[PDB]
Amino acid sequence: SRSYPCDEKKQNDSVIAECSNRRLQEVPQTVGKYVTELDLSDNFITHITNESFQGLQNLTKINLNHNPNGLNITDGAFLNLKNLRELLLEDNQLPQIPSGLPESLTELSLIQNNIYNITKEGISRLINLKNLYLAWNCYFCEKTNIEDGVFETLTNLELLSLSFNSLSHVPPKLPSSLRKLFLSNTQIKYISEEDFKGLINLTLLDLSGNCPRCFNAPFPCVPCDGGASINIDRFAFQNLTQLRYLNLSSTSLRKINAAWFKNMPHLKVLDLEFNYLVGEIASGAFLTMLPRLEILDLSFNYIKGSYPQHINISRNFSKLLSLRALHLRGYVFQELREDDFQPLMQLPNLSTINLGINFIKQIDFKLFQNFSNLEIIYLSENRISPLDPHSNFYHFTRPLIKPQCAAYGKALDLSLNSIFFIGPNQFENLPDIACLNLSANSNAQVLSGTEFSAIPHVKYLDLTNNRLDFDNASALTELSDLEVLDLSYNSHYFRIAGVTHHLEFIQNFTNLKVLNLSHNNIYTLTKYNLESKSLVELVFSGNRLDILWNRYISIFKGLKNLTRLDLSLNRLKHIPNEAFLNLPASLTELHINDNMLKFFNWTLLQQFPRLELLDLRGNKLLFLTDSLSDFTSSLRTLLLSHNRISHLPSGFLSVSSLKHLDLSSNLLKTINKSALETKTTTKLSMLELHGNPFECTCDIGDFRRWMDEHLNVKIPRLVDVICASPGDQRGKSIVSLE
Ligand SMILES: *[C@@H]1O[C@H](CO)[C@@H](O[C@@H]2O[C@H](CO)[C@@H](O[C@@H]3O[C@H](CO[C@H]4O[C@H](CO)[C@@H](O)[C@H](O)[C@@H]4O)[C@@H](O)[C@H](O[C@H]4O[C@H](CO)[C@@H](O)[C@H](O)[C@@H]4O)[C@@H]3O)[C@H](O)[C@H]2NC(C)=O)[C@H](O)[C@H]1NC(C)=O
Ligand SMILES: *[C@@H]1O[C@H](CO)[C@@H](O[C@@H]2O[C@H](CO)[C@@H](O[C@@H]3O[C@H](CO[C@H]4O[C@H](CO)[C@@H](O)[C@H](O)[C@@H]4O)[C@@H](O)[C@H](O[C@H]4O[C@H](CO)[C@@H](O)[C@H](O)[C@@H]4O)[C@@H]3O)[C@H](O)[C@H]2NC(C)=O)[C@H](O)[C@H]1NC(C)=O
Ligand SMILES: *[C@@H]1O[C@H](CO)[C@@H](O[C@@H]2O[C@H](CO)[C@@H](O[C@@H]3O[C@H](CO)[C@@H](O)[C@H](O)[C@@H]3O)[C@H](O)[C@H]2NC(C)=O)[C@H](O)[C@H]1NC(C)=O
Ligand SMILES: *[C@@H]1O[C@H](CO)[C@@H](O)[C@H](O)[C@H]1NC(C)=O
Ligand SMILES: *[C@@H]1O[C@H](CO)[C@@H](O)[C@H](O)[C@H]1NC(C)=O
Ligand SMILES: *[C@@H]1O[C@H](CO)[C@@H](O)[C@H](O)[C@H]1NC(C)=O
Ligand SMILES: *[C@@H]1O[C@H](CO)[C@@H](O)[C@H](O)[C@H]1NC(C)=O
Ligand SMILES: *[C@@H]1O[C@H](CO)[C@@H](O)[C@H](O)[C@H]1NC(C)=O
Ligand SMILES: *[C@@H]1O[C@H](CO)[C@@H](O)[C@H](O)[C@H]1NC(C)=O
Repeated sequence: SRSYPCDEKKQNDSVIAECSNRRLQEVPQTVGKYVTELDLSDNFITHITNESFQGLQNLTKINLNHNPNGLNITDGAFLNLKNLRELLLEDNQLPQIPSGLPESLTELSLIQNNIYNITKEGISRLINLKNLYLAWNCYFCEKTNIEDGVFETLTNLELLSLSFNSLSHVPPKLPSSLRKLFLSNTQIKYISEEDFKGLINLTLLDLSGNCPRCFNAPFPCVPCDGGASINIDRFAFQNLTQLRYLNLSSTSLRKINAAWFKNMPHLKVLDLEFNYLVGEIASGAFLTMLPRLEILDLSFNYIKGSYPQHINISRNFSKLLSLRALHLRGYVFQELREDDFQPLMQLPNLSTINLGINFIKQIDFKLFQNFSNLEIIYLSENRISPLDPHSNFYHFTRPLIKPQCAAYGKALDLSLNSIFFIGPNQFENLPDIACLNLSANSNAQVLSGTEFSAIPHVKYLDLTNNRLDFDNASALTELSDLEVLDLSYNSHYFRIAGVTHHLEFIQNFTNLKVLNLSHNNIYTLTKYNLESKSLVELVFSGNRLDILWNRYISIFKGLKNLTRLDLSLNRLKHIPNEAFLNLPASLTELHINDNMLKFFNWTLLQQFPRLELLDLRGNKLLFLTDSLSDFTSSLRTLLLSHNRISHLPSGFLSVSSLKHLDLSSNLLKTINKSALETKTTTKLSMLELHGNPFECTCDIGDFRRWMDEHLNVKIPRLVDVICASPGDQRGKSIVSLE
């Protein structure tokens, strides 16, 4: 009773089927009639008829995106499905909206299609529709033909997205129940008082990309004639009292009318990126009309040809009492003084200040102490010196600073700047910084224990992509509370023959939990051993453990409390038995992937009683031990993908703790009865076997019966478990055979 070709999983008593990216020519008739959600996306399906979903009467959600990776849908093909609530038909090259859609539809997505006419024959009958997506249809068809009153009968429509279409004007006769109206990149150059007549429950309005400021856009960008901006009438948003989100990004706006926000007391998010509002930032009457605004974005509003000495922030900025995040990227100015940010120091909830990509040469860092609740100071891509159609295409939605860093406390990001060395006055007059990012600064500082004395409570320090010298035993030891140190891609700049690398600084830390020394080109150590009582995770990938491997046999033996160790990309051909035995016994996860290991001594796993995860992927191993149970009694996950293993030993499954065995992309031709003969019951939950040259002859029948007898062992990617021989069964799955 194993499902094929879908990976069926019971989620909240509703069986879902994941049949995506499986190279399916047609809709499969081998799907259980009890499934509710079906995902047939990224397949080569070309035709949809009224017999495709025959028998599956409990289908509440159908996904047919990117088919074929156009789609021919007959009239009333989905009409038989009386329980269909969600239908996704994105990127299907549909010329028109499918006629005969079921009335029980609540969410319809027709994004990235060739739909030029929005007619009543395919839309008006769908009165239960709550969400309607019609983006990227008549994008770059001179204009989208919207039938007058096509959305009138949809009295339950809460979301209408007509983005990236040649609309030219807001469609009239829209339902009053509309909560979110998306009109981004719609060529609507004029907004009138009558355009949004009866939208009293409208909480979101997106009018971005209309008369745009072309700044490295991922989609075509054509500005309005004569540098014109979007023409919004004085009383256009006078009836939208419940507006919370207003997106006016890339609208070439030069002046903001404060009268727009007179009847908008709940406006929480205002987007004004890619405009020409430098004058509005300096005076702005509209700043007094936004008392409940929490997110304000005025990024990339710079004036061409000018690089002002200071940022001109209006005193009216003090009237944004609810402000939490201020985004001011791309303003482009030379210096930030304490007096420039005076109208922001009294805002009680302002926790995020985004000043990235501003080319600031010097900052008066004492001004940050003047703030009350600052938690994120993002200053990346500046000049500080020593001492997807479902995406937000204008606002930076991803976390400015990594969540694992910001969780420790006050976060300051000084990455991609001109701090080529840590000056003596580098961090003076700074708040109590708990997260610091000095990444990609070409920093060649010879660390000695005094550089971070002004900010000694840094718990997460990111020093990636620099030329730092940390050979001194006192390096970084002034950060007594340091928990996470990131030194990835650190190329030493002052290498001493009998000194580099000297990792003695690590043992001084009483609370260092995670150390990342990846891609540091560590081929020699000098006190050669690494010791630490608090270290839990060490990343030593992209180093030269092959050159090191008898002075470096017990290299990580002193890390008595280490649970995670990454030894990938070290060019290891053969790990010495004495060196492997001297690895920390406390290890729970060991990653020796992407190396060149020809042999692995499985007997050595006896000295690691807590080892649950063993990663040996991307290697050249040919043999497996026939008595793995005699060496381990805790190994829950064993990853051996992309190896040269051609035979599974007798009783390899007969280790009890093993719940995940990955033998994909190997050289296994067949799984014989000796390897499957288990007297004791196995506890395996997942067995990956795709990418193997299986012989689909009578020899594979023994393993075929084991798959039917053991339905608890989930085998993923059944369509990728391909037979190499014979010519008749070549290409077919091992589950589809006599
Ligand atoms: C102009 O400005 C407006 C306002 O900021 C932007 O509107 C946002 O647009 C994006 C993209 O269309 C919306 O993002 C999507 O939201 C969906 C709903 O999420 C909410 O609800 C769930 C619970 O149902 C919560 O868990 C969640 O926190 C939210 O509160 C998500 O389902 C979407 O997720 C899917 O897509 C993303 C991106 O591919 C994936 O990363 C996810 O894994 C997932 O597959 C997505 O997040 C956003 O909600 C809109 N805001 C509002 C308030 O509606 C405009 O986009 C912007 N215009 C332009 C052109 O930039
Ligand atoms: C230098 O080395 C360090 C240490 O290895 C790296 O930092 C770690 O990077 C990994 C990712 O490579 C981080 O792990 C990820 O954490 C995410 C957030 O975790 C929170 O949420 C989960 C629940 O979702 C909680 O359990 C957890 O406690 C946190 O609250 C997760 O979302 C990620 O999960 C995804 O990947 C894993 C596989 O890795 C899947 O199993 C998941 O299903 C999911 O897809 C992931 O776990 C880790 O947190 C980082 N540690 C620190 C200390 O920051 C550096 O990135 C590295 N530097 C460079 C330049 O490479
Ligand atoms: C410290 O600062 C550096 C530099 O700003 C941070 O590195 C940056 O991290 C982000 C997020 O991981 C990367 O963005 C992503 O890049 C990929 C590839 O281009 C893209 O596909 C994603 O959509 C996204 O934009 C960014 O490239 C990377 N920058 C560099 C130069 O490597 C780092 O994360 C910061 N560290 C902490 C602790 O916050
Ligand atoms: C649909 O689900 C119900 C249980 O919710 C079940 O009784 C019924 O037989 C199912 N019908 C089909 C056709 O699967
Ligand atoms: C600040 O945020 C809290 C919620 O975190 C809220 O209760 C409070 O009213 C906000 N203060 C102001 C002045 O907006
Ligand atoms: C805060 O800034 C004001 C000037 O804007 C200054 O007089 C005051 O001393 C500063 N206080 C601190 C603690 O930085
Ligand atoms: C190493 O650091 C200590 C402590 O700051 C310092 O006294 C010493 O001079 C440094 N060593 C070298 C070689 O600079
Ligand atoms: C091991 O590491 C954890 C996390 O850093 C720490 O809390 C614990 O005290 C350490 N245990 C010993 C015995 O050193
Ligand atoms: C494993 O290592 C031990 C020494 O620790 C050695 O005696 C044994 O022969 C090795 N086994 C293999 C298969 O190399």
